Amino acid sequence: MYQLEKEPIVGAETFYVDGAANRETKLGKAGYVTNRGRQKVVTLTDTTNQKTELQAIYLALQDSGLEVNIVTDSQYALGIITQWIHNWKKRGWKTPVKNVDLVNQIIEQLIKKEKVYLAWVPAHKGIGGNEQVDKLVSAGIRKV
Ligand SMILES: CC(=O)NCCc1ccc(O)c(-c2c(O)c(O)c3c(c2O)C(=O)c2c(cc(O)c(C(=O)O)c2C(=O)O)C3=O)c1
Ligand SMILES: [Mn+2]
Ligand SMILES: [Mn+2]
Ligand SMILES: [Zn+2]
Ligand SMILES: [Zn+2]
Repeated sequence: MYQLEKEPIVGAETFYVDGAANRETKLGKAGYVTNRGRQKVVTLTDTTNQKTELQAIYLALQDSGLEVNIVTDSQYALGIITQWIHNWKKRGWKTPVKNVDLVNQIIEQLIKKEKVYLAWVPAHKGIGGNEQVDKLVSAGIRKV
């Protein structure tokens, strides 16, 4: 179906995606910040922390060009997306019911692209891209 890049695409816009949700109210936020002066954040209800991370990747896919670099802190989101790509049309593959709909809409957007670089970085303190989208999605959701 597809195969992602092992290194980021030189020259392409980078999307620092992030998502945050509250367990008690199920309210959440998902968005991104880019290295070309672009940002977005959406408010979500009846969501989970894993659902907000996948939604942030979906927003970066629909708002980017044919070549996109995406930096997430989500090992689940990177894992469940990469495993879907590596195990399509294979024998021992079974789709997880956990967020089956949301991941399916991401794969449909992934195929429409020509070059996608998905990488995981740990959530860190600083002034970099992951730290800016961090404060945007956590505002009013969790204490940082
Ligand atoms: C970092 C820090 O001390 N202060 C900065 C503000 C602050 C305070 C507490 C936080 O918890 C975070 C915080 C984030 O903002 C955030 O976005 C994330 C995490 C965070 O912890 C994760 O932990 C985390 C995240 C994605 C993952 O996929 C995993 C996984 O896949 O396993 C984990 C994991 O926990 O394992 C993730 O996206 C941010
Ligand atoms: Mn995150
Ligand atoms: Mn974060
Ligand atoms: Zn191209
Ligand atoms: Zn950073």
